[PDB]
Amino acid sequence: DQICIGYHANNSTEQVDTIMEKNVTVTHAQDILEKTHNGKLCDLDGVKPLILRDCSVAGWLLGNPMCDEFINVPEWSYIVEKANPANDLCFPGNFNDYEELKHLLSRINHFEKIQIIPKSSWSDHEASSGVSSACPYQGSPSFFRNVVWLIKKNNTYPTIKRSYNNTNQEDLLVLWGIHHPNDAAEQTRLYQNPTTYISVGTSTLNQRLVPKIATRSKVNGQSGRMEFFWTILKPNDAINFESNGNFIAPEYAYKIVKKGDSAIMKSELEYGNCNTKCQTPIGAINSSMPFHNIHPLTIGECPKYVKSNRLVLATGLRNSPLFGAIAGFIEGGWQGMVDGWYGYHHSNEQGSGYAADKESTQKAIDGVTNKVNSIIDKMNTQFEAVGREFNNLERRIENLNKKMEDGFLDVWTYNAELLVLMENERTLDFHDSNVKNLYDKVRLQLRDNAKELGNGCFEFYHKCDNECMESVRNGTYDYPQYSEEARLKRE
Amino acid sequence: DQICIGYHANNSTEQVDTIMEKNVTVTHAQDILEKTHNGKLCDLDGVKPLILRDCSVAGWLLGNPMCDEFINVPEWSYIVEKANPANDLCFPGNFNDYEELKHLLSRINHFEKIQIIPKSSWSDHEASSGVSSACPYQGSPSFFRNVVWLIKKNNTYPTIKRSYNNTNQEDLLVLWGIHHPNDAAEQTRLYQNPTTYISVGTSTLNQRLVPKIATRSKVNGQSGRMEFFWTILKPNDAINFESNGNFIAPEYAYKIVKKGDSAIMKSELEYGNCNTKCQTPIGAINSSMPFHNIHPLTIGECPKYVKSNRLVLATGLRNSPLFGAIAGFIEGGWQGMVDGWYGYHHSNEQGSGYAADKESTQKAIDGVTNKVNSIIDKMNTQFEAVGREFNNLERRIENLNKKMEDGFLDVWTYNAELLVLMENERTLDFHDSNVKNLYDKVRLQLRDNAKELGNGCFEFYHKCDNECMESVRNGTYDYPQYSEEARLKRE
Amino acid sequence: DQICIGYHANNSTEQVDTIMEKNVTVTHAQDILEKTHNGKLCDLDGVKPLILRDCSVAGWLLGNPMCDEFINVPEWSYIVEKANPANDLCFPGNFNDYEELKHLLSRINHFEKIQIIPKSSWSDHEASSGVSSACPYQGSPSFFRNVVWLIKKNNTYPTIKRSYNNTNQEDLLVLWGIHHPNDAAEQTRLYQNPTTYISVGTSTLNQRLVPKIATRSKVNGQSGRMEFFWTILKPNDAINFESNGNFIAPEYAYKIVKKGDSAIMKSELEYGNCNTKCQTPIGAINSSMPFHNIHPLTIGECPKYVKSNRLVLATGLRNSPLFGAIAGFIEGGWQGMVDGWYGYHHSNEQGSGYAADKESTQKAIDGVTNKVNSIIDKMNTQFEAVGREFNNLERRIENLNKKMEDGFLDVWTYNAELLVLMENERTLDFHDSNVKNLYDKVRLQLRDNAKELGNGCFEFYHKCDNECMESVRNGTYDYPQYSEEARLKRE
Ligand SMILES: *[C@@H]1O[C@H](CO)[C@@H](O[C@@H]2O[C@H](CO)[C@@H](O)[C@H](O)[C@H]2NC(C)=O)[C@H](O)[C@H]1NC(C)=O
Ligand SMILES: *[C@@H]1O[C@H](CO)[C@@H](O[C@@H]2O[C@H](CO)[C@@H](O)[C@H](O)[C@H]2NC(C)=O)[C@H](O)[C@H]1NC(C)=O
Ligand SMILES: *[C@@H]1O[C@H](CO)[C@@H](O[C@@H]2O[C@H](CO)[C@@H](O)[C@H](O)[C@H]2NC(C)=O)[C@H](O)[C@H]1NC(C)=O
Ligand SMILES: *[C@@H]1O[C@H](CO)[C@@H](O[C@@H]2O[C@H](CO)[C@@H](O)[C@H](O)[C@H]2NC(C)=O)[C@H](O)[C@H]1NC(C)=O
Ligand SMILES: *[C@@H]1O[C@H](CO)[C@@H](O[C@@H]2O[C@H](CO)[C@@H](O)[C@H](O)[C@H]2NC(C)=O)[C@H](O)[C@H]1NC(C)=O
Ligand SMILES: *[C@@H]1O[C@H](CO)[C@@H](O[C@@H]2O[C@H](CO)[C@@H](O)[C@H](O)[C@H]2NC(C)=O)[C@H](O)[C@H]1NC(C)=O
Ligand SMILES: *[C@@H]1O[C@H](CO)[C@@H](O)[C@H](O)[C@H]1NC(C)=O
Ligand SMILES: *[C@@H]1O[C@H](CO)[C@@H](O)[C@H](O)[C@H]1NC(C)=O
Ligand SMILES: *[C@@H]1O[C@H](CO)[C@@H](O)[C@H](O)[C@H]1NC(C)=O
Ligand SMILES: *[C@@H]1O[C@H](CO)[C@@H](O)[C@H](O)[C@H]1NC(C)=O
Ligand SMILES: *[C@@H]1O[C@H](CO)[C@@H](O)[C@H](O)[C@H]1NC(C)=O
Ligand SMILES: *[C@@H]1O[C@H](CO)[C@@H](O)[C@H](O)[C@H]1NC(C)=O
Ligand SMILES: *[C@@H]1O[C@H](CO)[C@@H](O)[C@H](O)[C@H]1NC(C)=O
Ligand SMILES: *[C@@H]1O[C@H](CO)[C@@H](O)[C@H](O)[C@H]1NC(C)=O
Ligand SMILES: *[C@@H]1O[C@H](CO)[C@@H](O)[C@H](O)[C@H]1NC(C)=O
Ligand SMILES: [Mg+2]
Ligand SMILES: [Mg+2]
Ligand SMILES: [Mg+2]
Ligand SMILES: [Mg+2]
Ligand SMILES: [Mg+2]
Ligand SMILES: [Mg+2]
Ligand SMILES: [Mg+2]
Ligand SMILES: [Mg+2]
Ligand SMILES: [Mg+2]
Ligand SMILES: [Mg+2]
Ligand SMILES: [Mg+2]
Ligand SMILES: [Mg+2]
Repeated sequence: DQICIGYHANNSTEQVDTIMEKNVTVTHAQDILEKTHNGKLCDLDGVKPLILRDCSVAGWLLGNPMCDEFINVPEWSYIVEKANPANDLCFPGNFNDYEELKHLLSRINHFEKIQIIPKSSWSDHEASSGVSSACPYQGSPSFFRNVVWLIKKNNTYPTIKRSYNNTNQEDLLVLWGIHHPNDAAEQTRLYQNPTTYISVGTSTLNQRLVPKIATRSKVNGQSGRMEFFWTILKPNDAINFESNGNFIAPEYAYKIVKKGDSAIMKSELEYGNCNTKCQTPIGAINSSMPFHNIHPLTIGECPKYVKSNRLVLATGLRNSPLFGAIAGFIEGGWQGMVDGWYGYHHSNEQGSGYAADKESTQKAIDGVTNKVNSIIDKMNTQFEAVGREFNNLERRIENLNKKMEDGFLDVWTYNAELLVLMENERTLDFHDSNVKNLYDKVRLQLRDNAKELGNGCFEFYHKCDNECMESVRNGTYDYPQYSEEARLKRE
Repeated sequence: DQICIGYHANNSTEQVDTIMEKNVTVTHAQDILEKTHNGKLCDLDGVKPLILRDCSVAGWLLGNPMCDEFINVPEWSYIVEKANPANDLCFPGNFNDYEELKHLLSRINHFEKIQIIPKSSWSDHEASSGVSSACPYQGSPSFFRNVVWLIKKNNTYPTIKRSYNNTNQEDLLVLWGIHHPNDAAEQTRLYQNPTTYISVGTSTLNQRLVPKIATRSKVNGQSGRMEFFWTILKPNDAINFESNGNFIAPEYAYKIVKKGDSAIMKSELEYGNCNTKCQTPIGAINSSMPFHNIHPLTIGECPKYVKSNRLVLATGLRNSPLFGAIAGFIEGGWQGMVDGWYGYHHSNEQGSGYAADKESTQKAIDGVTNKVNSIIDKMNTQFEAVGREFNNLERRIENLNKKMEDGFLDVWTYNAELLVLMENERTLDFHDSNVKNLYDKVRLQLRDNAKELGNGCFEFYHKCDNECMESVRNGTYDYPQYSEEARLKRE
Repeated sequence: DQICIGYHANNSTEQVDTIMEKNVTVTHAQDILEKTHNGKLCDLDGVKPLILRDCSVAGWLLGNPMCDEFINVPEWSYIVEKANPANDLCFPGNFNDYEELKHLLSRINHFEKIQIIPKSSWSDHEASSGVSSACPYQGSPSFFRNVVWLIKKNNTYPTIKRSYNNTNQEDLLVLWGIHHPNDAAEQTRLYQNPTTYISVGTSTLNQRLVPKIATRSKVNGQSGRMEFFWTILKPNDAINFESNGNFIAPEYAYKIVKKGDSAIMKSELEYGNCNTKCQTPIGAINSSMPFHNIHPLTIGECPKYVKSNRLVLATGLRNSPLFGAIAGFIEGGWQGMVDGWYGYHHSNEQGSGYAADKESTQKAIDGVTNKVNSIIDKMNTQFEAVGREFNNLERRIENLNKKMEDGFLDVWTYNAELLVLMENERTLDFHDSNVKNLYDKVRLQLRDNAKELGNGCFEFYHKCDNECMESVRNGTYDYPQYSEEARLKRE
């Protein structure tokens, strides 16, 4: 008759890592790292993204004629611009403070376009003749639809004095522009005044623009240039224009009607016809994992991003092919014990089999489950990367922003990886200790009533029925009832 | 007669956390996290803060007339500005490079105001008539006291040529300004020259300002604007002004007399009449704790800021209501053992009581104390947040600065929390191991002379007096003297 | 006859630290921290650094006459500028966007200087008379060699219209400048036109400069100023100048011929005549260590920089002068056991000596080696600091960049230090556990055949020859063959 202490083994191949050993096979693991994505741009929680397919943000906001998909645009979840989209400023020039505007856009989900200075209301000043072949609409020359290019009416340009005063209670995005022509010939040909200005004044704005007349290498067919400016107008303020030439004038403005906090993603992808709660520039994520490795930029309810390739937690114990039990004086595990992690095996005149010591198994699974939840949550708060854009003379800042974004990504990846390494090692030792404590509980019930074999087994000197066995498993073993019989069986 | 191994228990309710178990009760803990603050603005190490109550920094430095608390200002420890203080630039306009000046101010504890270009010395140029109702002093119109608004004297404005050359050996903060009027009417009404300039030139400064004359939505009663500029003048340099109108001229300048490295705090609080060595925008800290959770911005000798809500270290052991002793084969602790952490209990014909195994207790308290000091100090060097201000077109930078400040705050909070979790678990196992080692020391002195009971106790076969007991506690137990008697008592 | 379990000890003094104990002596350690440097500026992987000894980058690029070491400059590995180098802009002025250009330079290893607008080709416009004593060449007045100071030819300055169109397929760095004179006298004395401009236009550039004529405190003998500008010209674009005075004109430009990604180091050092694979501003590094503490800025294949003063890993075990063996029931180590870490000592009628239990020793050294490699590599990816420069009105950004660089340096130093502390403690406990497991393997072979002494030793009841000893070391010990003899020897 003999009773044995041992542990669970199965046909698992799941491997884990520790500081001291790589590729150790465990009966049970738990992967915590999402590695796949649908590779599609999807609606975010129903709400469809504004995919400015070939248009740029500038070509959307000024109303490039090739951008007639976006003249009136529904509330979007996130915006998707290409890398080098074709339909940018079609008439050459620059957009002032472009990046700080894109930044404003990251925190806006709805514009309502409204007419503020109607095209007609220019009675002097021909306002239907500012038109260029650089900006063709269906074959014939055109211009940025939300702005009007004023030129001389009957060889005269009376100094303009106009004013708009914000209502709606919303904030209003207004845009305007100045023309830098190619030479004094065109200066007088178009506005006739040899030297002109534009004065824009709100409560917080005081500018005086003046056209830089110069010959320039022509791009897109044009040697002139168009400088554009923007501003946010408070719910009850006046914008107050004045100018005697070269004035590009606002016709339409944007109401900022809902500030719902989104992003501008750079992706070459097209819309994908899906919903998801988590989007990345290269695909969407459907996952309960606490971590992913898909892409640093996300939007939605998302896993924490880390740079690992595998992130697997041990939960079970070292699976047979620090303390003294597992793969120790107990050489291997019991394929035959399925109902628990640690337990007993008995042999006697009647029976032979396995009984898992539950409630020791159960204490183990509570500790492991707590461990895992504590890992999933202790990193609840990791660095979330955001997209920030910089122009060609902000290279220092852009580099600093890069080094910063990346330093945090590296730090959190180290943290996650090393936490999982250290806790895999502690978890395997925890199983080792639970098995050793069970063996040291069985030994000390039997003392001289059985021979301690050395391999986790106790050979009984007296004979031990299934009820005597179960008394040992119970922890209620009457040593004196077998004192006598065992004593005798000693020689 | 029986001797028992066991450990200390008390009536503590202090709880701690580990990775695997939450809310475990220990005989002794040590909280390391400050959670309270006096909620007052106090003198920092005696030195009283400059609380610009309703004034803004700009309204202090240019000398708004409503800011006549700060015309001559004593050395301050730290400065306290409100959020939207009423007494800013009372005559509308803007302050050039405002934030970079506030940044300079963060590293300055004393200004000495000195007159450099006295009001009188304008002999042409009426210098007592630049005055506005926008800036009222006690009912009647006034102006920024440290600067003088020059207007035409007898329908003439001779081009100004003035020069100041720094002495004192200190650095000097000089301020000036230009007026942008509302129309050409007021341009000639005040300076009479239809078109004017200001040229400011030091060794490192070469500027040409020109008034932007334009009609603007009037705020504070004024449709004109006042642009202000500043500069630091080296101890032996010349500032060298020239202008034919619209010149706001420096009368008083600041000597930077002591650069003692402080901050500008944003708080709505009023002075509190206290001293302290650590100040936050929402209250002061009196604490020996290594960490606090009061506020990220501090000044002084301060605890490290973390975002935790509780941060408690285990020092004692699991308190009764991995190795095999505590809450193991030894079911509970001894309320009756007060003089140590681990020890013995004996029963015999004479006595019954507890004796703490000191020097095992003492090795434990040295290890725990070292552990704690190493925790307190290994985080000696955490990220210290500073206040940085940005205007409405630096939103990208401000956001980057936010994400950065916060990423470090999150990383150090994770570090502290997880360090305390891991070391609480190791500390409890350390107590478990000390108890098991004591039991394995007592067993191996007695071998067959006593029956190993299973519950931390040894039932003696031979009889054992208080001196035999103390020989076992000592570690000097003569097995052969009782060989015989015990052998016999075996059956 | 007696067999004993024990462990290795030597005459090592190497100390390590753990969370609970400082200055513990181990048989074997491994320092992982480089602490020395040759204190020299060396060729980086053969490629010699451009050491602009007394010249500044500006004085190199515009061609200060005192900078005639750098008129034609070989491909460099890294650049070395002093702190306040004497030969900067010798004629006073400023260099526009200086820092963003230095930033461009950090990613460039070769310029090829080429003439684009030859000095002769000015036929009107005296182009050999722009010369100043501020910029002396060998006693007599001179000027920036790569740029030409055009002045009036025969009391006339016909408006300049020039154009260069990039070829070579490379990117081209072009430089130019404007003169701000001291008064209208010198304005007409030099260019004769009372009011002048410069218009620079590429595809992406549209500027109109205008000389600010003002009297200024003269430095270096000059009261005038020279503002310089730069730009990168795309491989097929036109730069297109026009101006009627005050024009400093490009003669030579730079081809960006190889973009090999380097740095600009600030050091007062001179070239040192050496090669190395790792350079710091204060010296070079020759080291296999994974970490160094020399300086944060490095270039090459370099160790990770941390701020520690010592970073030593335990590999061996606690060296004699948690589990129950080392410095426990086994009081000390065996100077006499050299061939392994753990082993046996035997005494009998024939022999007396030591036998290391190899393959237990070997399992230990595999685990320790893996531990160390995992430490060396898990921090493969640490923050690499880069040098970034800022001017006197970028103090906020510079401070943010400082706090950021430093926060990462502090975080990685904490990580390394605490990892080494925790793993030193685990490594010593790992040795403790290996010794205890060996003792618990020997005990359980012998059970009653030997008396368990208490000090790691087993006193045999039966007699045990070198072959019986080796059967115990083997793990193949026949208990029944000595059952009888030992039984008898019990009394
Ligand atoms: C234009 O902005 C002005 C302020 O410049 C607004 O003036 C207010 O108008 C309402 C009546 O419509 C009055 O109750 C307030 O007394 C006015 N405030 C001030 C300071 O005068 C005006 O409402 C705005 N008008 C439009 C069409 O936007
Ligand atoms: C502990 O284990 C034993 C049996 O494995 C249970 O003890 C009783 O044993 C006596 C004689 O040994 C029998 O007459 C009883 O019928 C057994 N009772 C039962 C309910 O099995 C004992 O109950 C176990 N303890 C617990 C809590 O289950
Ligand atoms: C004004 O700045 C000038 C330099 O522009 C200073 O000139 C020095 O004056 C002292 C005598 O007072 C002489 O010893 C030095 O030779 C002068 N240096 C130079 C370069 O000329 C002058 O001290 C300053 N004066 C004031 C009142 O501040
Ligand atoms: C170790 O413990 C014992 C007593 O608990 C001390 O040993 C001596 O015991 C003998 C007989 O057992 C007595 O005659 C002595 O008087 C005891 N001496 C003393 C000073 O108590 C022994 O001294 C203890 N060792 C130490 C260092 O205190
Ligand atoms: C100057 O830049 C122009 C474009 O402004 C280049 O023009 C091209 O020249 C080649 C022939 O030399 C032609 O094959 C292309 O058709 C031209 N492109 C265009 C848009 O016209 C020109 O090569 C450049 N010339 C120099 C000397 O750099
Ligand atoms: C295990 O250790 C023993 C000896 O230390 C080796 O066993 C044999 O012992 C018998 C009698 O005890 C001798 O007749 C043999 O000559 C021994 N054989 C050898 C090769 O030494 C035994 O071989 C050892 N096991 C291994 C794998 O080396
Ligand atoms: C196991 O071995 C090495 C790491 O030690 C690795 O190349 C390998 O991929 C790991 N196992 C499998 C099945 O990939
Ligand atoms: C203005 O237009 C009318 C016809 O509409 C014409 O009579 C007149 O001559 C024009 N004025 C000028 C300066 O050309
Ligand atoms: C994606 O997860 C969501 C649960 O939010 C659910 O719509 C769906 O079952 C998952 N898709 C697949 C293929 O499992
Ligand atoms: C103990 O239980 C939970 C955490 O498990 C928490 O809500 C509770 O506050 C903790 N105990 C006390 C006394 O607050
Ligand atoms: C200047 O003032 C005097 C009186 O002080 C007067 O005689 C003279 O006419 C004034 N000059 C002008 C242009 O008004
Ligand atoms: C605050 O701590 C300081 C010691 O620096 C001391 O003035 C004072 O005793 C403490 N205040 C209270 C209420 O304990
Ligand atoms: C050992 O003691 C302290 C740290 O506990 C330190 O001053 C000392 O330098 C360490 N040892 C040596 C040999 O330096
Ligand atoms: C131009 O130079 C020639 C001599 O080279 C001279 O005849 C002529 O007078 C000069 N023109 C002027 C305006 O000085
Ligand atoms: C420096 O290390 C390199 C190996 O890359 C080698 O040239 C040399 O042996 C080392 N120098 C010294 C003094 O050891
Ligand atoms: Mg088993
Ligand atoms: Mg198994
Ligand atoms: Mg696009
Ligand atoms: Mg066994
Ligand atoms: Mg107890
Ligand atoms: Mg207790
Ligand atoms: Mg205030
Ligand atoms: Mg017991
Ligand atoms: Mg030893
Ligand atoms: Mg040793
Ligand atoms: Mg130098
Ligand atoms: Mg022993």
